[PDB]
Amino acid sequence: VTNQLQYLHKVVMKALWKHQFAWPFRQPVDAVKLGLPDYHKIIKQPMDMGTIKRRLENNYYWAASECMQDFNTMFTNCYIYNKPTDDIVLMAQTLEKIFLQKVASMPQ
Amino acid sequence: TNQLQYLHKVVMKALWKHQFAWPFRQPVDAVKLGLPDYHKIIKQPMDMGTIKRRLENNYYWAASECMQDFNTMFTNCYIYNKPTDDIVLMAQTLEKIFLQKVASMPQ
Ligand SMILES: O=c1nc(Nc2cccc(Cl)c2)oc2cc(Cl)oc(=O)c12
Repeated sequence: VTNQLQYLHKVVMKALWKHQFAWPFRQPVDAVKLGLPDYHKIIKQPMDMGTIKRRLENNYYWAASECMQDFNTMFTNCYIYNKPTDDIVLMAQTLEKIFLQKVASMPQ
Repeated sequence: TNQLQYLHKVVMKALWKHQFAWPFRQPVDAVKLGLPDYHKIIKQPMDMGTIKRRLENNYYWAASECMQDFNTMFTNCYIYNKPTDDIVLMAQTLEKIFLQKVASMPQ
C-alpha cells in the first residue's frame, strides 16, 4: 500500500469515520428508508464512507487521487441533491473541510 | 510557501486555462447574470480571480486555507444551481482536476 493510501486510511478516514456528523454518510443512501423517491433519479453515482472504508481495507484503489475522488463524489452528491438550507449540507461541509485540511498534509 | 507556490503555479494555472473555467474566473455578477436570489442563498461568494489575487498578494498563511476557498467556489455552484445545469458538470470537471493536482502537492 502506497504512503498516500496509508495516509488516507490512517489519518483521513480515521478522522471522518468517527466524527459526530459522519452517521448520515457511513452507509449508502437508502431512498426507501429516508423517503427520497427521486434520489436515484438525481444522483447517478452514489457514494458513502462505508464503501470507501471497505475499498481502503481491501486495496481496491491504485492511486490516492482515486480515493479522493470517491470522497468528493460523496460530498458533491449531498450538495446537489439537498436543499441549500438542509442541516445535512452543513454536516457535509464540516466533514469536507476536515477532508481538505488533512489532504493538505498527505505524502507525495 | 512551497505549497502556496504550487497551488498558484501548478494548480491554479491548469484550472484557469481550462475550457470550462470561464464562469469561475471572476465573481458571480447576480445582476448581469440575472440571479436575483444568488446572494440570499450563497453567503460566501468565491471565485478563481479572487483566489489568484490572494495568492499574488500573499494573503494566505497556509495551503489549506487556499484549498478551502477552491472548495467553497465549487460547493457554491452545487448548492445554488439545479442538478441538471451545465455549470454543475463544468464545476465537477474542474474540481476533479483540482483534487488530482492537489494529490501531488509537496508535503
Ligand atoms: O447522504 C445522505 N445520507 C443520509 N444518511 C442517513 C440518514 C438518516 C439515517 C441514516 Cl442511518 C443515514 O441521509 C441523507 C438524507 C438526506 Cl435528505 O439527504 C442525503 O443526501 C442523505
